[PDB]
Amino acid sequence: SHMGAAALRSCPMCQKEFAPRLTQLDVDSHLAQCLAESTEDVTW
Ligand SMILES: [Zn+2]
Repeated sequence: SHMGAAALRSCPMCQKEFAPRLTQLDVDSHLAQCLAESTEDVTW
């Protein structure tokens, strides 16, 4: 599947950039907390 298993180097959910020191596990770590928050309506 195309839109199934992929790997990103940043967080397009909150427009965040992952540092170079971070590992594959780190990226997924935040990717889970980001989607877990479901807060994509930041109006500040
Ligand atoms: Zn995020």
